[PDB]
Amino acid sequence: QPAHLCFRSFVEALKVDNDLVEINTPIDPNLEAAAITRRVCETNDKAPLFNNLIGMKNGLFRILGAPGSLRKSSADRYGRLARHLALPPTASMREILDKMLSASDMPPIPPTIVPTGPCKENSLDDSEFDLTELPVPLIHKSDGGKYIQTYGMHIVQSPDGTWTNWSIARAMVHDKNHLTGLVIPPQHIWQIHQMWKKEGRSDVPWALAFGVPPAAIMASSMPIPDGVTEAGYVGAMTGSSLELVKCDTNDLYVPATSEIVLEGTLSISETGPEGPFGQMHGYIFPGDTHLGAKYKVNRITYRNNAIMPMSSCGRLTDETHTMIGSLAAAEIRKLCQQNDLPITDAFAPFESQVTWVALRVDTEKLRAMKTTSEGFRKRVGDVVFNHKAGYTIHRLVLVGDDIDVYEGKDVLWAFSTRCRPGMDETLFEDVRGFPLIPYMGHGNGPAHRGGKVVSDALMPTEYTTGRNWEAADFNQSYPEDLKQKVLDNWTKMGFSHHHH
Amino acid sequence: QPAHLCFRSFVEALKVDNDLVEINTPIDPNLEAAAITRRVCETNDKAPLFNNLIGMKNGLFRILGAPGSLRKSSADRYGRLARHLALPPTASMREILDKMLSASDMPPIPPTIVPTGPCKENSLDDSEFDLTELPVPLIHKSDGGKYIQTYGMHIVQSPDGTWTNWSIARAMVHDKNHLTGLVIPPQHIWQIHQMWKKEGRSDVPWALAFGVPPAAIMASSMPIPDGVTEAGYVGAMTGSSLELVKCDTNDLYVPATSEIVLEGTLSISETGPEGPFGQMHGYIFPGDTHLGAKYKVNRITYRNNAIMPMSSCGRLTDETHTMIGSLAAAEIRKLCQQNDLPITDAFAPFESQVTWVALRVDTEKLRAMKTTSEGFRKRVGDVVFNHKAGYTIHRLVLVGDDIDVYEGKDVLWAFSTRCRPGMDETLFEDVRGFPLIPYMGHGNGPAHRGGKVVSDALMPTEYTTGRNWEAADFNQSYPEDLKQKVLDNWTKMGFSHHHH
Ligand SMILES: Cc1cc2c3c(c1C)C(C)(C)C[C@@H]([C@@H](F)Cc1ccccc1)N3c1c(nc(O)[nH]c1=O)N2C[C@H](O)[C@H](O)[C@H](O)COP(=O)(O)O
Ligand SMILES: Cc1cc2c3c(c1C)C(C)(C)C[C@@H]([C@@H](F)Cc1ccccc1)N3c1c(nc(O)[nH]c1=O)N2C[C@H](O)[C@H](O)[C@H](O)COP(=O)(O)O
Ligand SMILES: [K+]
Ligand SMILES: [K+]
Ligand SMILES: [K+]
Ligand SMILES: [K+]
Ligand SMILES: [Mn+2]
Ligand SMILES: [Mn+2]
Repeated sequence: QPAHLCFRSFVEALKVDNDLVEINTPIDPNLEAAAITRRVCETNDKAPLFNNLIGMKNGLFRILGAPGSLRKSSADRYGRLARHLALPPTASMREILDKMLSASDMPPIPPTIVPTGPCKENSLDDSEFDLTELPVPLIHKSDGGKYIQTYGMHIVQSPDGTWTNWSIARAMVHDKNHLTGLVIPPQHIWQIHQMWKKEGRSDVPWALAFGVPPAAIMASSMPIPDGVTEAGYVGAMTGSSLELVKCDTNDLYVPATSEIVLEGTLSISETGPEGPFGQMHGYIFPGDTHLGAKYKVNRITYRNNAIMPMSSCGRLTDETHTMIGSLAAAEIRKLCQQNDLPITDAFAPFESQVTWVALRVDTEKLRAMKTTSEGFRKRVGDVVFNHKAGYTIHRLVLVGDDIDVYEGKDVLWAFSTRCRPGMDETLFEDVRGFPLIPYMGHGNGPAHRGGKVVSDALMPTEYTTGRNWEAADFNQSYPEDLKQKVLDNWTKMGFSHHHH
Repeated sequence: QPAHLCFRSFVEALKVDNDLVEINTPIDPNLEAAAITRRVCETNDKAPLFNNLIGMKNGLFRILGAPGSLRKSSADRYGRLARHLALPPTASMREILDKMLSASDMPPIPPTIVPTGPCKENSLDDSEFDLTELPVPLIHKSDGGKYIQTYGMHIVQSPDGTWTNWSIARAMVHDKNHLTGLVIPPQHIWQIHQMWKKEGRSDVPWALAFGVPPAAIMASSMPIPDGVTEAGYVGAMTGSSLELVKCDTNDLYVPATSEIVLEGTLSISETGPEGPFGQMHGYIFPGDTHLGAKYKVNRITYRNNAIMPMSSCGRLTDETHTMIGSLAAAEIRKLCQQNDLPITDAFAPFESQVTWVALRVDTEKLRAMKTTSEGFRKRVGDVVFNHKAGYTIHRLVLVGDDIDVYEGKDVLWAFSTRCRPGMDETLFEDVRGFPLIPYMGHGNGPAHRGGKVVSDALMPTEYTTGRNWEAADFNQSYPEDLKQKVLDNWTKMGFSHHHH
């Protein structure tokens, strides 16, 4: 099976890439696995594969940390992500995001049902497993539970059967046969839950699949449109129909090569304590537990020698930055274009803790609109902040064509020098806010509303006659022939490789 | 002479430090010297000493570029600056700024007059020099003149004789015997100029000394208080009285070891074209010339084998960041403390193009004030933005004790996650603005007023009961004994020096 279609093959690919460290001595799931992974993420090291996890029994489970985190070199910085998608390991962010967007104007390729797969190699019924006895990690010392679910895919379907959603949402062990987790608006798992709660007749049939096809977990982390079944979008993106097997205890379908599958229900009535969790902005508020959604597990199926992927998330850089931010930015780029806005590129700078998105403007097109900053900021912010794709993002930074939005240094330069505080900004208080940001849910104002801004880092002539400056930098302040002479004599004179 | 007291000795020190590249083949002052220096500054390379400058005659002149720029290693990042001050080359920013502030509660040590010095080795009267014939650099391709003055010290004295100011302000060659330059409020050269213009009787006696004692050029770049003679402040800082010689054509006094001295007058009546200049925010606006102040040169004196220091300024990182921003931040720290504000540290993040200052708050003291964000932001911003030390700074970011304001990554983290846009900010429109920032002088609003903000990145409990989070990072989310085990087994397991 190809790496992008089979998690087990993806793990091989990381090895082959010299991007894996296999740890075969005993490692404790209580903090140690996550501490090693945290260190990896903070230093862009190789992904850790914990083959000897204290508490692993009967095949459950090994852990792969940092599956979507960064590599140290510039040349293959995003290689782990490229390996989710069959792209060369040197792919740029633009190329990765374009791949993730490509299925948006293709016909879906619906999945293919097969009779069995590796995820059926082992099973545990409802008298044989106990989720408190598995080697579930404690990821951060102050977490409110052991977070089994940081990189699996929840599968729920609308009551009418017409939409099956795949998404990542956190969940922790509640007791031997239940989880609690986040299920919050406007997320699709919440939207589908609401449909079942209005029908009122039953709990939501559910599955949670860990170690799914890498291309599937990327779509699971992306805000593709309402009503769009991720499996068909991934099929179109990859050019292949995904192979799914039916659950044993319900009629949902899971990837055939899933490492571990939980089958059960998401309650339409019950809740239980959930959180706190150290997360994507870099914080944990010890003791802030809240009621979350409650899942009942009826069955586990799993591969021989199953591997659980884990995100040890928090401060830079991990999956909560590389995937959540970048994939939201991709969708925002498309949304803006579909609303006739002259946006060429979008990215969530890591330096902003993926709370900003920088939008690169085609300023030739802007000039033809014959508009002003106030009007344009309002239009952009109305489009983005009124849409689910904009949910996580609290500051949009508009930049002209000279800025590479994938380079945070350049975004910061433009923001700091081209956007006058106050005058060049529009605040949005009557939009949905993202409560997870500390200044929202632990801040001075409403946790769920407002706190958003469009910051215009377009200069005045960019709306009228064109850019009227040159940068005071080596690139722009010296002629080509001089630059090349400098470069060619650099080591000669006495001063100081692309791969490294 | 010690390095901090004599520029010629400072140049030796850089060599000795393996922090100099001597270029002994011909280099063109038309762009080439500045392009090499620009490249140095963008890559934190060794400082260039151009010993064979095309157009050098009769000893005028060699060029040293990048005198106050950064070194590549973390361990001696600020070593060039430390070498201006007799500090170890590993000194921290806190230590450098503390040294620069130390004279603020010491008695001045006034300078000592000596009969001669190296700056008198050669002279050119007013029939022997022509400033258009010297190898003055063109620093950026679009500059409006050849900027002779990027790292010398202007010397002007109040009409009553009681205040002699030393400061850096740019100036370019106008004709054979005149310069034009910036002389703008609230700068001390402007304040003294105004005193002479109100008296109305004569032009301002002036000298411009290049290659002055390094400790003197640091004070020249710092906003020490109105009325304070820099020479006595430097004397106190260094513990020694500076040796000065009298000018030949006026009664001002210049450092004895100055490399090059211009003597003449700053007009109280005349102006001439000045600029544009590629500068500290990273821009040049080709063609934006304005009238500037006009200087007449009557005499040149200089050392044998004189060296002119040059700042090839623009995008990160050069003297306009390391010195202007850091030294302003130092003064702001002191100002805040003298106004009873609980500020421990201040720094202008390079990532903000030195347009922000981050202020670290002693939150124990804040808690005892029993105040609120709105009130505290207003108080801080009134103090800073109403003072000359705050002139260049358009955003103040308040952070708690966990943030190291000298680390831009941490400032950006705090700003992005702890300050709710709008609600947690106070805009200041009725304060002096810094017109050099593009969004000011080339922006949508008044060039000289407003555009300032205090952004409060203190969390709510920091005002009341104390920090209520822990970071989701390796440092804070794992116990000490576990962290140390991870570190001690890191290379063992398979993962990857302080000087490198
Ligand atoms: C890659 C990734 C994604 C998420 C999450 C995680 C990772 C590693 C973690 C490690 C489990 C952390 C959390 C976390 F990142 C939480 C969060 C909540 C809302 C929006 C964005 C982020 N998690 C997650 C969460 N979303 C929650 O609702 N709920 C969640 O708990 N997302 C983001 C989510 O997968 C995307 O927003 C996706 O678009 C959802 O799919 P949908 O468009 O089909 O609803
Ligand atoms: C280190 C340094 C400092 C400056 C300047 C430069 C350097 C390398 C350059 C390369 C010549 C560029 C320019 C430039 F940075 C301009 C500027 C203008 C106002 C405030 C801050 C910065 N320059 C300069 C300028 N000031 C102008 O007015 N006028 C100036 O032209 N400063 C900053 C200045 O030295 C400090 O603001 C200092 O506090 C002034 O001394 P004072 O407090 O005694 O008035
Ligand atoms: K999704
Ligand atoms: K703007
Ligand atoms: K000064
Ligand atoms: K705040
Ligand atoms: Mn969806
Ligand atoms: Mn002064």
